[PDB]
Amino acid sequence: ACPEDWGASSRTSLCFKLYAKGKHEKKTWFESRDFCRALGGDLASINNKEEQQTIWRLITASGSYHKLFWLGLTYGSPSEGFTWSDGSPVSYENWAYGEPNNYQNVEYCGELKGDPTMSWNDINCEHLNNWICQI
Ligand SMILES: OC[C@H]1O[C@H](O)[C@@H](O)[C@@H](O)[C@@H]1O
Ligand SMILES: [Ca+2]
Repeated sequence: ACPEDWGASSRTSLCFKLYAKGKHEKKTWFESRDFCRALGGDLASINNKEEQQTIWRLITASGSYHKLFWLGLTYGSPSEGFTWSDGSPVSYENWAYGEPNNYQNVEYCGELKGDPTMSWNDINCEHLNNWICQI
């Protein structure tokens, strides 16, 4: 069962929470990771298409679209490439077309574009974004 406001009560329920913030309260990737970890969780990993649908439905209920959210995507070693901060394997992927492109060699964190495509992009880790936690 999920904590109240994070999802449903069944044993198979997965728990996510959107953090949409104004520009003075958006966070870098590391700040967002630390925020979710302080609650006992982490930035959201999206391990399969079922979790993608869960998050998309939360976005539809939010009223807003087109917002950029940090996910738990962070580059590891050159041989690893992208990893999830929660340690789970990056098996499922939904990178946007041409991504990750490491544009200008300075993009080591991953963001979700909260549109129907639900696509991922690598971007500068020091950008201030909204974020999604999991527990
Ligand atoms: O702003 C940086 C951002 O610009 C464009 O959208 C693309 O090149 C992306 O791959 C890149 O991450
Ligand atoms: Ca990119």
